[PDB]
Amino acid sequence: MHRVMGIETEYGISVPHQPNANAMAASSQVVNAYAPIGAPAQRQARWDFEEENPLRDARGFEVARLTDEDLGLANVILTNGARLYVDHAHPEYSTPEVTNPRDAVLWDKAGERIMAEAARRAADLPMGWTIQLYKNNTDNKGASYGCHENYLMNRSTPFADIVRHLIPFFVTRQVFCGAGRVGIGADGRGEGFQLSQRADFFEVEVGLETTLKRPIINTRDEPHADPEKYRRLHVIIGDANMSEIATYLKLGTTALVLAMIEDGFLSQDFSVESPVGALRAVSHDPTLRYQLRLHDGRRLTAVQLQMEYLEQARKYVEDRFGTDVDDMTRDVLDRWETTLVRLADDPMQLSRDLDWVAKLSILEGYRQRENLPWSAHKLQLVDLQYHDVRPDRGLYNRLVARGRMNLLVDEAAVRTAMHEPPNDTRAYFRGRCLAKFGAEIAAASWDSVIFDLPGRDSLQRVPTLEPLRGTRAHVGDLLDRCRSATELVAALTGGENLYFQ
Repeated sequence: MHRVMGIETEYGISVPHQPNANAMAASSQVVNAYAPIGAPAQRQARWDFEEENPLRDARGFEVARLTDEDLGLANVILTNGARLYVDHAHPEYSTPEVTNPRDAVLWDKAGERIMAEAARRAADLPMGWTIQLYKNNTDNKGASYGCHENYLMNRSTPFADIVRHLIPFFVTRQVFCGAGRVGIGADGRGEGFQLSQRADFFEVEVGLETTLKRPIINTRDEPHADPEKYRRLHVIIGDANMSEIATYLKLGTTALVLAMIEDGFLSQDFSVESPVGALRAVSHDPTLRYQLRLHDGRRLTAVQLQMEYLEQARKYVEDRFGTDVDDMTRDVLDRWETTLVRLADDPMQLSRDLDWVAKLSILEGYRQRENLPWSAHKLQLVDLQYHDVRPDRGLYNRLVARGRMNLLVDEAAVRTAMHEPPNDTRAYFRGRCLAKFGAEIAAASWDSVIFDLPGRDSLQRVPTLEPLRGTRAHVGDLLDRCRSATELVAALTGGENLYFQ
């Protein structure tokens, strides 16, 4: 599997003992508490959806003309290639560019560790606050926050085909991607458990908005790459996942569907009547019996429709690659199929793999011990605890501490990924430059690193416009042998020994 992708996760935030506490200021404290470990972001170090914050232009870039803390402007580039910032009045982590779902899992998991460490550091600074962070999507006050996925696609792929084949897939993906939620409806006052945190907050099929009138297919399309060649697919429908298996399947199955769409492989029409209604109805039935209504009149459970996408993906891979299928593609297909088979038989068999199942198992334990109905406030507390970033307080983290969840990566790899970038994207160059040459870097962003060389009047901008250049294979040996940023820049700007970047 090889496709540029990423995850941007907005974290829930709470400052105990401070009623109505300024979430913007708390979020700035979290980000600023980790700033010593990275470098300032340039003005353009922004995703398009950051337009929905104070004091920005149409691109999310800060404009001129209240303190910057109360405005949530803090924006830091990390040595692992990630970015840490404030969005929608919450701390947000954007992974480095990665090329496959296992690396997405790894650097996204490092983000949870970075958030936990940032909150710990914020408390230690003088006048600093004690701050709790949650990797979930709702605050139980009718508010929702986003876990965004980005996938780099060919600009020539017809958008109408992207929409028509992705909607039924996104309506049903929650059977394995959902994180679970206690309470039904946006206000959470309806009684019961549902598969997804986000489903109740969606209103339309296709649209540009992200923080209101939310669409199943968001149309923001601006890539961190040449827009003539590439489209960014920006997905906002998914819950933040704790389980590594859930995040892996979320990104990996979506990437396989995108490959089928780009190659024109799908001839079926999986269109669903009233997809927003179906999104909610699937979420609200954790017994997995609800049968969607397809436009052609077929009736299929969400699991059954996912199985139709799986069957197409297997045929696509067999026809395109034959017996030269790469290990990760084979693994995603096998885990997708096994998960769907087990979901149809007994979802509770998946408690080591899926967030909503692991969470439901904990909640049912409380219901059995204490004779609690679904409306009991304690169950909403337990729902939230599942997502706490602290290693001893988050319930997912306590399951992992006991070896009770399946993992794709080990903790030593997660710790390394807090500070070292992926090797196969431009995040390598960016992260390694910040680590080795940080003394001579003024700022960085997805598109360039800005060097300040002693004895040179002007700052030196090194562009990094292509996400698949500047990898370890391209520049690792050069970075190893250079002793200063002056030597590095002289090599990169030389016309005889060319570095294509």
